[PDB]
Parts: sequence; structure tokens; C-alpha cells
Amino acid sequence: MKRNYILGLDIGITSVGYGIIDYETRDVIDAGVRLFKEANVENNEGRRSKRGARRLKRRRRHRIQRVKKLLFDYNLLTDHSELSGINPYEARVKGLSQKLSEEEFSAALLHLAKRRGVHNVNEVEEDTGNELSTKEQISRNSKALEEKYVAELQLERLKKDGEVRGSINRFKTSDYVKEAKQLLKVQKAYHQLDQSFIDTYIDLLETRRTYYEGPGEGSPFGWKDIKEWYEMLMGHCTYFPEELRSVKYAYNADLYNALNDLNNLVITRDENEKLEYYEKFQIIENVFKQKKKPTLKQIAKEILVNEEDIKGYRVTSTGKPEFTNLKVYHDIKDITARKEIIENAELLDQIAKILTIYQSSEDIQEELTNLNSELTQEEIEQISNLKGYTGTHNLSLKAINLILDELWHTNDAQIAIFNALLSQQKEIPTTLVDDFILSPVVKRSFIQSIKVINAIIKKYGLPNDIIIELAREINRNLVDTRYATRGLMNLLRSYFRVNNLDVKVKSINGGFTSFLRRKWKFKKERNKGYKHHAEDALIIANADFIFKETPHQIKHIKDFKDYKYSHRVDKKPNRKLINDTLYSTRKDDKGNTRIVNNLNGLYDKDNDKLKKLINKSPEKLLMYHHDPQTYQKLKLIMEQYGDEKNPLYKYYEETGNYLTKYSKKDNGPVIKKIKYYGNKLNAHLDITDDYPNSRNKVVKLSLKPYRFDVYLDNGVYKFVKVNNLDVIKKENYYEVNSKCYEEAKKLKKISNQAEFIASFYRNDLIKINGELYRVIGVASDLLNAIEVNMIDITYREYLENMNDKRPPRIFKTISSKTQSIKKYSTDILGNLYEVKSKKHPQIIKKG
RNA sequence: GGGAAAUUAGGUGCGCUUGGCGUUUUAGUACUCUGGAAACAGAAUCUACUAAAACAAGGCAAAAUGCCGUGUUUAUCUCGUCAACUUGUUGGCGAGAU
DNA sequence: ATTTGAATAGGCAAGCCAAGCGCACCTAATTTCCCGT
DNA sequence: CTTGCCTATTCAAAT
Ligand SMILES: [Mg+2]
Repeated sequence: MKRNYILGLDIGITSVGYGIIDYETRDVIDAGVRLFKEANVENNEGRRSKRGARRLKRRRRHRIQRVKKLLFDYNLLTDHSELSGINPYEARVKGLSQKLSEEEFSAALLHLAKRRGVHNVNEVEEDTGNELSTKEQISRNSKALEEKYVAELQLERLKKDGEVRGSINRFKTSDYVKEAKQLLKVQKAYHQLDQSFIDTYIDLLETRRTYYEGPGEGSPFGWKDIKEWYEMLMGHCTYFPEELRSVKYAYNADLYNALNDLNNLVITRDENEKLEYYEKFQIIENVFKQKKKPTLKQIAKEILVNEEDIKGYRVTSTGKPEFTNLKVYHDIKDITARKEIIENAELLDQIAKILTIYQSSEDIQEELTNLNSELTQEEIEQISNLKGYTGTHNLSLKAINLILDELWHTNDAQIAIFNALLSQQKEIPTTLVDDFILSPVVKRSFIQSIKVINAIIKKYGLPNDIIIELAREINRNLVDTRYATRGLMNLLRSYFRVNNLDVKVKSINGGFTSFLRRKWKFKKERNKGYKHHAEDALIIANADFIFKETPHQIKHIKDFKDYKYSHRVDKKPNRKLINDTLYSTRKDDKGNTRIVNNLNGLYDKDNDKLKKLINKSPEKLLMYHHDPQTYQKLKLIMEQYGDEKNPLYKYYEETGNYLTKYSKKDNGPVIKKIKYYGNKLNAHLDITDDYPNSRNKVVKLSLKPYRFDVYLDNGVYKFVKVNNLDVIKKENYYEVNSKCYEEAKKLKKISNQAEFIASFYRNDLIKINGELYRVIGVASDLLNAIEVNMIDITYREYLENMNDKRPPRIFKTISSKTQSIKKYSTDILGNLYEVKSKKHPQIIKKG
């Protein structure tokens, strides 16, 4: 409306506060908070890490299947071949001397390809008894294999230590290939197999993709070839967008940086203080092309002037004068000093590019040979083994080759030479943040902040001033100096400037607000609720009044009530579906399926889990039923060393021997985990068909919710949970599964004559028996409970300020007792609306 | 006061390539029980090792260093319009209401 | 008068860590340059 | 740290 105002903003990690104030009177108009989930780097790190893991497991499986096909082709494996009881460590060690059977031979080759070592680990030759260090383990093993093969060492441990697998099982692929070559050398005699077989098999075994190949064809994450790969990555020029930067060590790029140094030099001479063309020419030719690292003495001699006269040079942290080093010139000169080659800039830029862009020597050699030069194959092979070619210059070659003559002649700054030689928008576009790169956290707070400003400009018209305060991860250091804060205000100032809108964007320092709170006696406390973020914003906005022209104004701020909250609602499909862990099940005495649990860490000083379990519930142990003799043997220990936390710890401490299974001759194995009956099985995902002939049931737990759809059925409120498992990707859209959905309604006994009321997503707003909350989820589908939270404060904090000691969670049962359920919604500003729903639930979701 | 480049040292993010593990099932062997002079047969499925297989539910693809599946964006409803495939819904744009 | 069912309180558990690579951007120190308060 | 979901405990209503 007509009235003119200021807009405060308190940008935060989870929140954007906003405050709006009359420009004349400084009375509060409005104020509110927009709350969101902190954008944690952990989240995407998770997504990426798991995508990596899925490819590793896919590639192992596909390598095993490529081996099998080769064994089918050379008629060593069939559909009806018994590989079942063939110890491959025996077969590996046997087949390095004697004839294997086709089955033993197939067993062995398949065992090698499954598990084939590292390829990128060099010796450290150090041992500080670190179990988890790959480098230290790889080295300890390298020593063990001086005289023997991996399978020899592996069979030795199987027999001495009783086991092979684990942390000590870390070997180099080259150690495995040495074995395979020997195995195939012996076996070639007795089996019909040829050099094609042997070459093929070792390729399968040793080969893997490189970091600069990346995925195969289909991938959204892939790329066609190395240049595409590098082009995608590298940055763009400042003065000529749509041109990729130069590589750091191109001849013209280093020569550019060389000239700027010399142009900066100031000398106390009778003639001109700055260097002349001829002087610069002879300095470059005699110093920068002769000496690898120019020194001030060597420059001083060429001029024929004392060192102290020359001033205005780059200085190392130590104190030495620093001058640019021509990398490529020297690198190639050192290989071959032919004037045809090393006095040709265009070639020396090409060689540099190739050396930066290509990664392996054998790729560089081809790319140089295709370059069609006067270089010899001997020279090319030396070039291809050069190091340290990375990175980019800030300018493109286009930009450098433009101004190289001006730097040669005039003693000018680069900026001076380049100096010499949004309007269609209605609202602030949110893509502009994406242009410049930020912390994932901050990028989210900012996208929200622009969406919040847009919504105010719409509702109230343009502000006179906008003011900003970011959260920190009488004095005049108020203008905030952080890359993000600068970035934001540059975005905004640009926008208003272009579209010709008189708006004064500003900022103030994080600390400053706190000072005014102390000054005007206004205690900050998260205790109260989310309102603190908003009443930060209103303070910021009143600092604007102080930076133009008090009890009464701050009385308005402090006594103000009509705050507004806008929690963001997540509707994204295909989030995490379920928890990773797998659980076995068992039917107990009463005929109840139960999850099986495990007690690990039995021999730890402060672990009372088993002692608690034995005293409470001895019948929950599976060995209570199944190994009674070992049970009685364990009970005598618990009675012996009752007084301590962990009776078994004393058993290990005093005698120096882990607890073994009962046996007549004292040769039962150690006990290291104990299985016992845990919770009853209700809500689960059944994965038992992945395990053919599993006796019991194999399950996963924590079905994670997508939404719940409320229905009103003959005066009774009811609801369905829709799981994320119930939602399925099609071509360009997700679909809620119809069969799962009608099944779900049937377990809930929801009639065909029942009216759909609403769908509730996470953070959707719900009014239950006249009380408004935000939705968290479905506590129990079966019992018909939904977890909610409060709006203005977390229920945890509501109980703390009360000093109440209940559980800090709200659960609400939806039942015949429930009288009304209504859905509400807020705009981004927190204006609240009772909202209408469609006639049916949503099935398609294009976003 | 703001912006820019170079050098050295560290950090952050996106992406890629690997390795040993871990969870779980089936089998074998050891441990237990029963029978047998013994080999061994059966019972038990508990404790341990080894192999093979699965590991967000799934979806493609078809001999292939094969590919995707946990991130980001995300108040609601109506009308107009363009589009989409699911053929009456849900996306973009615009307008309105809540 | 005792037993059965609802509601509230109480509590448990959730995959991991080591090796390598590209590019981008930030900070700090030092020197120089270009615009202006 | 939060959330999905089970167990156990306490009080009121029905046989
Ligand atoms: Mg705040």
C-alpha cells in the first residue's frame, strides 16, 4: 500500500526473519519467520557416497559374470557343474604346481576375480601398529610375500590363525596377477586354453576405469571423452565469456605474467624510471630464457645498474625477490634446445594444453603425434613424462594474445589496456544466487531470503531501505565483510539499479544487534521460541532509524504480538525409503515372530548388557534353548564375578582366555557374539525372496513416510499412511501405487462411500479438535497415531521453560473420539489460510 | 573505502575411480546329541571359520572397462492458456480467491 | 469386586573407513595495479 | 539429533 516502509532481515542457518516498519513513525507494521531444515553437506555427501558404493558392487558382479562367460566359452564351466565344496585357497595353492580339475580351476579363477587388491598404493615402509592403515598393512604384507604367493600366505593363516578374511587381507593387485600368471602357466598344459584365454582373463582381473573415464554410456553423470570432461570442468574468461580460460603454464600465459612483473619495476636512473621495449626484450631473452629462476642480481646486470636502484617487485614471505618462471620453455629446452621448437610460441601453447588436459602418458603421446610437429618420437616420449601441468590462468588465450603487444611496448597495467580497448524482470530471479558458488547451507538461506523479499515487495510495494544481518557461522566495523554477504548485496544492488527502482540495500555486523539489545535492555533467549529471529529483524530495521535521525519505539517492538511463522513443507518423492540393516527373525515359544538381536563386545570393561540380560531374561538367549551346556558354563562365570559390571572381562583378565563353547575335549570355538530374542515383528519390509530357502524371515525396518491421507467415514475420522515405498518412478513422473493404496484402505476399513478430507506432508499444518500443529509423521499406522509439533516453539522448549519433565514429543490419536480435522496452509510470509482440497488424492507427481 | 592479478601455504564444494570390511541367507566343516567296534547315518541350528549369493524397494539393458535409484528446487484451491502422458489428470505461464 | 482395553510414559536404535584423482571457489601473508571516500 | 515404532505401566469401564 501507499505507506512507505523499511525491511529488516535476520538471515540465519535455519531461518529468515523479516520485519516491516513505517518509514515515518517507526511503528511495527508486520513481522514473521520462515523456518526450514538446515542444508547439511552430510546429505548430498551421503547420496554421492552411496552412488559410488552401488557402482563398486555392480562392477564386481559384472566382472564375476564376465569371467564365467569366458569359462563357458572354453568349456570349463557348465549349467550343471558342482563348485560348492571346493576350498579355493587349497585350489589356488595346489594349482601353482599340480593339475586342477575343471571345477577346482573354475573355483580358483572365480575366487581371484572376486577379490583382486588395490592398484594405487605405494610402499610407506613404516610400522606404527596401525590396524586400519591400508598403507601400513599393504607394506606389512609385501614383506610377508618376499618368497611366497598371496594364496600361500592366505592358506598359512587359515591353518595357523584359523581365519583369512579381515583387515589383514589387504594386498596389491600386482601380487594377485603374479599368482594368476603362474596358475595359468601350470594349468595351460593340462587344460585346453590358449594365449587369448590368458590375455583375456588377466585383463578382467587387473582392469578398472580411471577417474577421467568415469561411467559408461547411459550415465547422466558421464562424458564422451577427455576434452569434453575437461571443458565441462574448467572456468571461463573474465573479458571474453564463452571462451575457456588459458591453462596456467602456456608460454603466452607465463610470458604475460613475466611482462607484468617487469612493467611494475621502478628504477632510479638518469633516463626513464620505467623499462623500455628494448630493455624488456633483452631481459626476457637473456635472463628468463637462460635462467630457470631469475634473480634481481641477474636482471640488474642486464640493465647494468645497482640492485638497490630497482624497487617495486613481488617478494616471497621469507624476503627474497620473486620473478615469474617460464615453465614450458625450460621444460622443453632441457629435453631439446632446437630453435625451430623452443622459439615457437604457438607450439609451446599447444604442448602445454595437451600436457594439462591429457592425463596418461600413452594418451599424451598419441595427441602429440597427431599435432603434426617437427618433434621426433624420442623427444615426444620425453615430453609425455613431464609433471606439474595443472590449473588455469584467469584469462583466455584470446584475451592474452589481444594485449600482449601493449604490455610489450607501453608500461601499462592490464586493467588499463582492457579498459581502453535483467531489465525484462518483474521479480528478483532466484537463479542469480546459483551463478556464484557458496556453502550448501548458505545457498539455501539465501534462496529463501530472495523468495521472502519478493513476497513483501508484492504485498506492500517497494521498500525505501532493505537491511541484512547474516548469522555468525560505538565501534565502526559495521559493514559486514564476508564473501556471501558481499555476494548477496551485489546481487540485490545490481537488480534494483538495472530496473530503476530507488531501493537502498545495506548491511550491519552480526555483533552489532547484540549491542543494541544490551543497550535497550532486551534479553535474547531461544527459550521464548522462534519469535527471537523476528524480533532481531525489527531491531535491525530500527537501527536504520538511528542511522537517519528510545523507550517508546522499543516498547512497540517488545510488546508486539502478531508474529507469523511459515514452516517449509517437503513433498519430494524418492527420499530414503528404509533403514539399511538386515534382521533375521524367529518364532518363540508362544508362536510370536521376533527380530533376532546380537550382543557384541562381550569382553569390554564397562559393558553390562549380558549380565543384565541373564538376570532379567535368561530365556531370551537362543543358546538357553539350543546349547544348554554352554549356557550353564556361562552362568558359572556370571556367578563367579558377579560384583563387576562385566563378569566376562574378569574372566579374560584373570585367566587370559576367551569363553569357549562347551566341548568334551576342550576344543569348542570362542564365543564372540550372542544372539537373543528381541522385539515382536509388526511394521517391516520383507526381503526374504533374495535369500532362496531361508527358513525364517529376512526383514528391514523403519518404513519412512511420504504422507498420510485423512478420510471421513460415517462420522469417523480415519487415515492411510502412504510409504515412500508406495511411490514409484515412471518415465518423467512418480506414481503412488494403486494396489498398495487400496490394500492400505482395506486394513483401515475405509469404505467406498468415505469422503477424502486432505493429504498431510511433513510440516503441513493440521487443526485437530480446534488446536493447530505441524505434522511430523505417523507414529503408529496400526494404532492410528500421528506425531505433531508446536508452531511458535518446539515442544521440547515449551516443556523446558515450564520446567516440566514429560517426554518432549506430542502424539495424537485419530479415532471415533476425534471431532474435526482441518488442513491449514501459510504463504512464505506466514499468513495463515484454511485451505481447500481436491476431490481425490494425488496419484501423479511430475515434480 | 571498493575491485583485480601473481606467488606461497591451507581450507571448502561438485564430480569421478578403487579397496578391505559390516549386515543376512544357503551350504560345508568344526562344536553338541543319538546310534554304531569303526567308517559313517540321523537329530539339533546353537557357537566358529570358509565359500557362494543379496544389501536402500525397484527399474533399464542384453556378452558390455554396460546404466539409473537416499541431493537440490517444493503453501493450497479455482479459472484461462500452453503442454505432458497417465486421456482426465498435473506441470509451466497468467489471473483470482483462500 | 476383578479383569480387560485405552492412553500415556519410557526407551531403543539408526552401515564403515581407508586409498587416489580432476575442476571450481574461499581465506591468510606479500607485492603491484585499477576505481573513488 | 530426530524419528519410527515397540514395550510396559497405570487407570477406568465392563462382565
Ligand atoms: Mg536469528
